[PDB]
Amino acid sequence: SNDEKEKLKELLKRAEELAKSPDPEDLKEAVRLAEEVVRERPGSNLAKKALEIILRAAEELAKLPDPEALKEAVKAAEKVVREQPGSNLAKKALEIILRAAEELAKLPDPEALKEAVKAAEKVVREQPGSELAKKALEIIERAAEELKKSPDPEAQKEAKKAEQKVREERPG
Repeated sequence: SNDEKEKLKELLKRAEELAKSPDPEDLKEAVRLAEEVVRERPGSNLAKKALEIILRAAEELAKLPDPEALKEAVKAAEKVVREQPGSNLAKKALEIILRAAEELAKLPDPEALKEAVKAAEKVVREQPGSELAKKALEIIERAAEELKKSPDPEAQKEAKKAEQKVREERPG
């Protein structure tokens, strides 16, 4: 249907525009609109173009010291990894995830530190044996080292468990 095709081209046009803005709310909306295109016509050239736009916006959201922006950046980039593994876009997506995790690890809150471990753990499993994986393990260690200072017994248990898997996943 030609009307559907023009509807999705409109979404993509607007997504491209919003991705050019520094405003987090514009960036988040650009991700939403582009993802609608991918959802309606998977595997199409329109959908593949949309993943580039999603990545551009995620790139920008990853820099912000806003925990909500960073979470969105992780979820968005992780979707590019799943859908374009045969493209260099997937590598840039993993680098974006790592940038976001590092940023989360800086935030003064345990829920953010937990999010950093969770994000970096994605990178370990989706690029084992690489420098990205090794850097991700360092972030998990650093974040775990920060969770250690928290008084909560549950956070302290999480930090220990995180440090344990890092050791076992590294060489002797």
